[PDB]
Amino acid sequence: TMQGFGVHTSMWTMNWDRPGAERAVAAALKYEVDFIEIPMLNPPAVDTEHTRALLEKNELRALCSLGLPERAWASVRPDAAIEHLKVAIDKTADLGGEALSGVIYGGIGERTGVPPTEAEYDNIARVLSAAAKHAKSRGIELGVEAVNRYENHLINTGWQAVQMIERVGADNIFVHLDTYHMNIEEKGVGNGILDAREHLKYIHLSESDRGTPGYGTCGWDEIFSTLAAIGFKGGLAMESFINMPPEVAYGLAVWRPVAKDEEEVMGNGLPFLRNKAKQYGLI
Amino acid sequence: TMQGFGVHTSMWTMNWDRPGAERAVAAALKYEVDFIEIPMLNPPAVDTEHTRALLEKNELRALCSLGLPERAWASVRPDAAIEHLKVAIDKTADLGGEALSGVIYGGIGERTGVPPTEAEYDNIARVLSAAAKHAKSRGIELGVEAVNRYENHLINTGWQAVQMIERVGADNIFVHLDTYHMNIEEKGVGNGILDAREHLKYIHLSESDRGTPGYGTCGWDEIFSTLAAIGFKGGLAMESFINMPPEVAYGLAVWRPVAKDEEEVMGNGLPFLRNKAKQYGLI
Amino acid sequence: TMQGFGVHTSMWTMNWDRPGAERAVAAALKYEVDFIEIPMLNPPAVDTEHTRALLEKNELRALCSLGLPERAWASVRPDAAIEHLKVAIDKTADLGGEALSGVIYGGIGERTGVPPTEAEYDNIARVLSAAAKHAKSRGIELGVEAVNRYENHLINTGWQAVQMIERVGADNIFVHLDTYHMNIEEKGVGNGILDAREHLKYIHLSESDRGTPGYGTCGWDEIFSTLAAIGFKGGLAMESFINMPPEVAYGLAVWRPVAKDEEEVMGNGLPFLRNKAKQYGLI
Amino acid sequence: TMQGFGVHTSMWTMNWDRPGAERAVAAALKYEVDFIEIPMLNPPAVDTEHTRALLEKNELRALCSLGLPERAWASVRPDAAIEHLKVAIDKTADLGGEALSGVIYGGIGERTGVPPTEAEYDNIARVLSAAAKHAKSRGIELGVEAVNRYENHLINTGWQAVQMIERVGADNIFVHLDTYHMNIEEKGVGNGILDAREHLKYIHLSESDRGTPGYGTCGWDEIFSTLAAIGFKGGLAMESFINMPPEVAYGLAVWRPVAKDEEEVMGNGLPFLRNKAKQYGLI
Ligand SMILES: O=C(CO)[C@H](O)[C@H](O)[C@H](O)CO
Ligand SMILES: O=C(CO)[C@H](O)[C@H](O)[C@H](O)CO
Ligand SMILES: [Mg+2]
Ligand SMILES: [Mg+2]
Ligand SMILES: [Mg+2]
Ligand SMILES: [Mg+2]
Repeated sequence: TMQGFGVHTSMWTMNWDRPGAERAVAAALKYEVDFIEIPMLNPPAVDTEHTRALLEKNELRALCSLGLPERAWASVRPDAAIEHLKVAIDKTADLGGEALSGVIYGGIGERTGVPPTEAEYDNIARVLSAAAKHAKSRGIELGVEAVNRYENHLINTGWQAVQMIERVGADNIFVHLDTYHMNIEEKGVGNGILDAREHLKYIHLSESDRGTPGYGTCGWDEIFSTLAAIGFKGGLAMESFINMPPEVAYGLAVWRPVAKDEEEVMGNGLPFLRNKAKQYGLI
Repeated sequence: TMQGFGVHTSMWTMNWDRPGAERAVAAALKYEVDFIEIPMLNPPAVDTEHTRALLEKNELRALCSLGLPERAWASVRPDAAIEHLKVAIDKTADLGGEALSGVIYGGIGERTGVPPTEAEYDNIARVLSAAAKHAKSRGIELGVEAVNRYENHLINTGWQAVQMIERVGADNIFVHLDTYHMNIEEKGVGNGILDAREHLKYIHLSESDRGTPGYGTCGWDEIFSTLAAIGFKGGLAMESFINMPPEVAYGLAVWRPVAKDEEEVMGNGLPFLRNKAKQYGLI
Repeated sequence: TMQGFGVHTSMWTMNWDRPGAERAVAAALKYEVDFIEIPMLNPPAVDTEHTRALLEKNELRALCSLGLPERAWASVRPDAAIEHLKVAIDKTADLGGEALSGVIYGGIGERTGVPPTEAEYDNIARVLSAAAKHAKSRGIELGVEAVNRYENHLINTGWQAVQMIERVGADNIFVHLDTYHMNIEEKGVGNGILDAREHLKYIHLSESDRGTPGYGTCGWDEIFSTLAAIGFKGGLAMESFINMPPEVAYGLAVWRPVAKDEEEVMGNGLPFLRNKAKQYGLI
Repeated sequence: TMQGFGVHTSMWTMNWDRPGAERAVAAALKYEVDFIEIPMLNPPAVDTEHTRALLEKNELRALCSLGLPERAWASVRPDAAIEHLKVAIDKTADLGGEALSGVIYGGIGERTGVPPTEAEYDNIARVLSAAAKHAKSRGIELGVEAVNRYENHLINTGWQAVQMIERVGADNIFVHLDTYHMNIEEKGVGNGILDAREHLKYIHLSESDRGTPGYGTCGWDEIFSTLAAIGFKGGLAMESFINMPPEVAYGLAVWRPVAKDEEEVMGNGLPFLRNKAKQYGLI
């Protein structure tokens, strides 16, 4: 269960190869965060012992996220999804990760053009029940990230994520919210946190255009006040798509730069988020 | 403990005489609220039995509020303050009221020009302990309303109000917040609710200029999200100074109309507030 | 140039057929709006005389909007695009419409998977000049609506829209903003309006989740203040997808109801927006 | 008229005596601001030659503000008001200041207990006309600052400020707004800027609780969007009562620290404000 402030490492590498891991860890120490979120584009390619040693040497904690590739979208190909998640779960555990979170129930770009069906949710629930048991056997948790309607048609709101978690009824699955998605989906941004309050262990603090937090349209005071009010003691992870490699940015509809450079995003956005966290007593 | 929506009868009556009481109860039923807040400007003159019958006949609940007159400000004249609050407490209880709230620790217009001192707080503590015991004997609670720096120099934030309630140590004093005062005093409006969460039983939903809720500078979404997040189950009371008699309006620095008339304030503000209450699941 | 308050007819109908036209117009009368916005998604299916007659009979102005079907995306099939727009232009004029607006430059759901090319914008420019010439021949104007990154990759912000319009050189193309889209795309929502200032004649007052204005995450005070500040005088139109036009469903990604029903949205959203327009003095 | 960013010197000193002036000007230099606002509350006590040399040495511009002492309130004692303003104006000019601004029309803490009257405003107009003449003779301008109802009963909104400027008919009096006061007085904070637009040349970017800008309740996005929309090119000045000049302490009502210290307000507030100025393109 994460604690404090962290950063999504896409700001310094989307590929967790050896130089990428080193560059992300160095950045994390520079900005003095408590944890990093490691994206696993290609789980088999990850050097678990290098990463584990980096994290322990520099007293850094970690979790991992992914989205399922189309060959393994849980809604329609659940056995492939179980297989893909078991690999990702095992890499996460081996490198010292405490959790695998993100769109672990489908992939960026699912859309049937109609509302989500019961059969789609049944497959997801089966995929998630299997994956959670494999996660508990390796001592880690699983996260369900609500994402906006355009990225996935199945889980877009805090309350939909909670409804999936109750179906499965596994102890070790938590909700993962993202203010960039909440800014589109939640009927008042605080409502996402409210609906998910019993299961919220992680939140992406991302600006409305994936740019510099504080300089967009997210209602930060509402967000931080509501987190304080529910007693949120999970992970506060900054996410910006700045200096994300172009072929992974184009995939999530980044057609133009989200901010000038890392030095605007991290120099303005991290102090802003940490000050707000202090202001509302989360620290 | 109060529950649901209510209205400060300021809008129809600042003198709770017999026809004022009738008019205010009539308005309450027209807007179909759950309770009214009766300002007790002159407690001795209140006809308790008349009001009690009005409330019971019409299945309305009620509480009362005041501020201490200068001859009885608790910080400097605790014995007079005690005498004044006993009369108010007894009139509140006799008319069927469930609490006496407001600036019961001081007066509107108190200012020494320097920070509140420990001797002032000792006097207030002694007054409040005596007042709360007298209220327990009559079966009612007392509320300590945080008001802004210009109205009183002693209790301006939820955290100061909580500190006083812990000093006194009495079970039947709760915190009373006001969004108009909070908009000035709280370092992030939701922090006043957070700080007072253990003790908060009543809140005035008043716009930043005492006009029409929804049409000023208050952070309504943060306020309602935070109230829902702490699980607030007490009273939601609209306060606007529209149609307040002139001499009372001047006492509170109303130098110009806050709003066009009651049509705007209750016709626009009450639906806005009840819609927000519904939006964030307080209903 | 449209003036006052209007509604996009998805409030009341999926399709602009004869029974849909009859019901939408009757509903617009009931709420005393000044204009309706008619989706022009199947031009050869619209009974223009039946619509024109209803407009005159009921003292109702109108304009039309569309997105281009993939067979005529200007980005890539410019010649098809020009010819589709000439037809839509002609039918807009025939029924009494005063402009054709929206995503007239491409698809709702158009995505190459990479950033837009100057060749794509070269084709759009050609399409738009040709179209604006034909619109001039029928006495109507064209509007270019900026939409978010997931619905189109070419024109996402007021500033992009303005650059396109300045390239084309037509006197009769205006910018059309939508608060739902700016909520995602603009770095501070008022920046969309500021950048579009010289050309902004139409805006969709659409909530962040396409639901009821005032009950999402859009920054309405900033929006209305900035519109007042720039002297906005064009049209103010609600857009809530209670009913979803079939040809654009896939791209609009409404997978679940945006609000309880049509009466919630007009009953709560329209007073809220009229009240904000009066609050900020909008012409 | 001023340009760029400045600070009210109460950030760094209580009194504009000689060691205060040295401390304030040295602090200003570390933050690289363009100007400082010097209180002019005991005009005979200001060493103008020492201040001027400090300002020119360190390439800092300056203006002054004050509130009138009760012996010289223009409402009631216009002849004394004129004589006090003539001396304040001369000292402002002698030290290199470019305007005298603030509550030049009355007192910080002035209240009759009743609403303002024509006789009061007629006296203010007579005083300001004489003052503006004397200001023109020394080559500086005068500002009228709207302050909230508790600090003064005469000029509380931008529209009231403008009305006084037009009642006086001078050509060298501007309007001075303050977000801390607008947060209470304006019916939507942008409305204060809108109403004052033709005359607005100076604004106090002060947080709702006089603390750190960005960490209170002011609607900064609406403020900066609206300032950009009207083409604001005047001074942008912080005002945080880290130190309280004793002559106005009673009226300003700072009873508890507004923030931890000058390092917090300037280290977090100034970058927030600069970044917002950049975001909305005032630069
Ligand atoms: O906001 C919109 C959806 O992106 C646009 O208004 C559409 O262009 C419109 O519905 C077409 O009728
Ligand atoms: O905001 C203010 C009053 O509350 C003004 O800035 C004062 O005029 C200033 O503090 C006087 O130096
Ligand atoms: Mg995320
Ligand atoms: Mg109150
Ligand atoms: Mg639209
Ligand atoms: Mg000021």
